[PDB]
Order: sequence, then structure tokens, then C-alpha cells
Amino acid sequence: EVAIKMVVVGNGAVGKSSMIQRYCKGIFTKDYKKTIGVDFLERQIQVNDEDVRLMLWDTAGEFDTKAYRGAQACVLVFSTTDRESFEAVSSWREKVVAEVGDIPTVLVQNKIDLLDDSCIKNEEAEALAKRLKLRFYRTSVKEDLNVNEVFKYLAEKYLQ
Ligand SMILES: Nc1nc2c(ncn2[C@@H]2O[C@H](COP(=O)(O)OP(=O)(O)NP(=O)(O)O)[C@@H](O)[C@H]2O)c(=O)[nH]1
Ligand SMILES: [Mg+2]
Repeated sequence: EVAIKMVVVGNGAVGKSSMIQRYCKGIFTKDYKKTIGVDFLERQIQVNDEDVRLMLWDTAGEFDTKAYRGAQACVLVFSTTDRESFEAVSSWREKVVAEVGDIPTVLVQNKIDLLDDSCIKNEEAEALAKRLKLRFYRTSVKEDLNVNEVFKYLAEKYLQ
């Protein structure tokens, strides 16, 4: 079994806790203040004929921890409806690279189901991903869209 520690990072309310709950528990609650009462949730999947245990560590939205220590892959999340969360993506990337290193990382635009209230142009987000040289996914945690693909990509890149 290959165990992979992954950190989910991004500005407040972009959907980090919901993303981890969706992937590891298959739920999306109407909870007001969503919280994961433990350090990480996990999901054990088969990836390219191998047993993989993905351990997903939650973080706070606290820019200067045990979550980052030893991280082996990273999900950078911003929100379709939060302009500042998009503009903060480069800084979150620098924080992970400086504190952990150049680990496999995916850029995620969450809340794509709220596209009517979008404040990020498609060209803007794609151009950012190309500048940072990061795989880019548009996800909806609420509708379970492209969440599985994000973590499967990171697992595969850590293995290969
Ligand atoms: N419409 C929609 N709402 C979403 C989606 N993902 C999360 N949310 C909602 O956005 C809110 C914030 O989500 P949450 O997971 O708490 O975000 P967070 O990044 O963990 N916040 P914090 O940094 O404060 O811990 C919640 O009301 C949650 O239900 C999504 O894909 N679509
Ligand atoms: Mg949270």
C-alpha cells in the first residue's frame, strides 16, 4: 500500500473542508460551519493497479503547520464567486513551495455550479494555470463534479 499525504489549501470559504468531506465520505451537508473534527480524512482507492491510501489534510484560510509538514501533493483551491481567492492563488503556491517543496499540485476552481455569479473569466483562469504550469480543474463539490478526477491525477503523479 502507498499512503499519500495531500494538503488542501486556499482562501476562506472556497470549499476546502467540503471538498475533503465529499471525496472521503461522499456527502455534502447543509452544515453552517463545516468542520472536520480530525486532522485528515482518507480514502483508499486503486490507482494504476496499486492500492493507494489518500490522506487529505484540511487547513485554515492563517497565512503564517502540522498540515503542511511532510505533504506529498497539494490542491490549490479558489472559488468561482470569490475574486480575492483567485488573486491569492500565486501566494498559496509560493507558501507550499517554500514550506514543503515542488510537490505535485493541481489548481482547482470550485463552485462552478455558481457560474452565473462568476467573477473569473475562463481565459484568466486558464492563463494562470499555464503560467504556474499546473493542471487545472473546474469542480463543483456540491454536485460532485471533477472532485474524483483531482485526487486521482495527484495520486498518479506522485506514483509517476
Ligand atoms: N454552491 C456551492 N457551494 C459550495 C461548494 N463547495 C462548498 N460550498 C459551500 O461553500 C461554503 C464554504 O465551504 P467550506 O467547505 O466550509 O469552505 P472552507 O474553505 O473549508 N472554509 P474555511 O477556510 O473557513 O475553513 C459552505 O456553505 C459550502 O457548503 C460548491 O461546489 N458549490
Ligand atoms: Mg474549512
